[PDB]
Amino acid sequence: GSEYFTLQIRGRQRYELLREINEALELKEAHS
Amino acid sequence: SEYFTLQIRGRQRYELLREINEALELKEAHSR
Amino acid sequence: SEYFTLQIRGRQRYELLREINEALELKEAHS
Amino acid sequence: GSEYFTLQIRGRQRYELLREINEALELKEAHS
Repeated sequence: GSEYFTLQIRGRQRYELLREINEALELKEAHS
Repeated sequence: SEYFTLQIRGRQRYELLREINEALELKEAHSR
Repeated sequence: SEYFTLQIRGRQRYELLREINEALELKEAHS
Repeated sequence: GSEYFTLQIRGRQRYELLREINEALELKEAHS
């Protein structure tokens, strides 16, 4: 789809955790 | 600036990551 | 029947998923 | 060989979600 959303994540460590999951899910969707 | 912006493609993934973020925040709030 | 064993490769991913799992369990308890 | 770690996850929907995230992270790592 063409819809983008933003989430404000408190703290660098939590951001990197969620960023990694987000990127991984995006990559998996692209590869499916 | 204590919050970092996560850009997410798709509403389902947004809702998932929002739910996880909320759970992580609650876990932090309850940490000893 | 409600428990499943998640098989994970590597300590880093284990710690990430363990943290999320614990946080989801806590959110459930407070829902 | 790989070093496996295990987590006990309560609930099939939660298990399948965390399994999906786990698999996506594995894919992202494999893709470098």
